[PDB]
Amino acid sequence: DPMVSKGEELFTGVVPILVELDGDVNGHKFSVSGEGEGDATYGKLTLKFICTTGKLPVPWPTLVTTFLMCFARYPDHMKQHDFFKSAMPEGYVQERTIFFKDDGNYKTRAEVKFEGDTLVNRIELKGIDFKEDGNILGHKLEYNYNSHNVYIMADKQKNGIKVNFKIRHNIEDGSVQLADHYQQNTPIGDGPVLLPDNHYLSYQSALSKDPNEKRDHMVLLEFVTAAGIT
Repeated sequence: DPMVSKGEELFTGVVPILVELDGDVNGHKFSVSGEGEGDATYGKLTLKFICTTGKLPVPWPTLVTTFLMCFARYPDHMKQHDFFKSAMPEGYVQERTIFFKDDGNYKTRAEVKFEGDTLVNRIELKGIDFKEDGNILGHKLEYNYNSHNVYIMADKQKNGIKVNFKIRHNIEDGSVQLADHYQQNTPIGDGPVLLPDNHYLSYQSALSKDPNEKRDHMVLLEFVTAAGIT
């Protein structure tokens, strides 16, 4: 299928990644840069993020979903359903509202696209209505991350997809902070894309620290596989 081929040739081996985030949460401004690489054959991403502005005013875990679905591994039988690679190289927009239960919300806009050989994710994040001593501004979330599925449906009126899911962030007392994610993606180009049957992406994420890094940062290892079509 030459449409499938185009995504294949773009993603074949290891692809370098650059992420840039400008953020404002309740007027706490911050920027983050990330670098690493992805190998969509294995659904594997390795990234390190750095707050270039000093202290990150929110927990690193609350930014993981914001900081590359084009690196998911689609099983061979599901390649007709891979919207994300289909939109490349021109790319797609990914927009979210993320509602932290009993606290504020993030609103994000990203563009994901190639800049030469490099796969880039440029993000603007605005958070509003946060509690200054709540879980997020009060830094009460554990530095870890649970596995979740992400359910994808076509958004056919918009030549795009719609994605809905819940993340449960562990809080230091043992409870959980729900982050309800609403998401929409649309192609940046005027070219055609693959519109998928309902399916999901299974995410595993592992957070660590670079023992030689003094700045405020996060090392993220993520495995992403599509499923849910036999």
